[PDB]
Amino acid sequence: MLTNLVAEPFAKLEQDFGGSIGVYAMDTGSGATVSYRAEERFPLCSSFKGFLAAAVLARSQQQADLLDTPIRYGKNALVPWSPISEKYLTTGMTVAELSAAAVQYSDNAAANLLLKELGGPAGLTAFMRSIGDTTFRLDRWELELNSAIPGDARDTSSPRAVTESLQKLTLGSALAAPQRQQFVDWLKGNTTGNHRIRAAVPADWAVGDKTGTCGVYGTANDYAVVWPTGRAPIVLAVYTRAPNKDDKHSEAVIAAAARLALEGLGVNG
Repeated sequence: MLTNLVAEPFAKLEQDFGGSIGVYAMDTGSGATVSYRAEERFPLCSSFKGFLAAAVLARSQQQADLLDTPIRYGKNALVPWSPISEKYLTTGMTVAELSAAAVQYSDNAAANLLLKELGGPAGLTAFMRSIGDTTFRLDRWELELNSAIPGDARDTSSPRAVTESLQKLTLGSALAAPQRQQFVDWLKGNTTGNHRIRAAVPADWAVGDKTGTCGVYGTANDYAVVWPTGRAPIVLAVYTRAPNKDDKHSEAVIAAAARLALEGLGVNG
């Protein structure tokens, strides 16, 4: 009834891109939604790292000393693209610092260290089940989880489930209030998403996001919570993939899909 009240040209956009685009956007005020391929599975790539940080924050509600716990690691823990943790190899970092690095720099060593704390891919999946997400699955570690193989459900979710879980964790009651705001603040501080959903969001609105880029199969994504001034926040997810292993991803297509989602919701930008 409130889904796709206004049609938008997502099909032309994905055809120009040469792949598939999945979009689910929720106006948390009215409950109106924009939905395009929203229940298809797409690879998470680095976007799981946002949910990883939320799972750590959930654990910190029962373990008050968790976030400030200092974690030492060896050179064997460094994974390609670990821009923060490589600078602290000789000192260690706290759990909170590793969480911020995973969210805000997509730091791979930090992500694997935090996965270990939670009991691996199955432990993160269990956390997502605990907030009512039956779609999300993490199966592998960095970097193997980026293979983005067509038809492979490992390490995937849907745009809809991503948006629904993001809403629960940033605006709903899945986290206690202090942890909720810390999750929001980490997302707001992301550095990797300036050319994705943020490029469609006016500079005078608050926004937090987490990107994903698999490096193959034109596969990349972003999810965000957006606070337009004077109205309720919007939660949205934009995922892409393409049929050929060497197909390139496009940041511009993600930004364009976000613009169409905001237009479909009647959110003036």
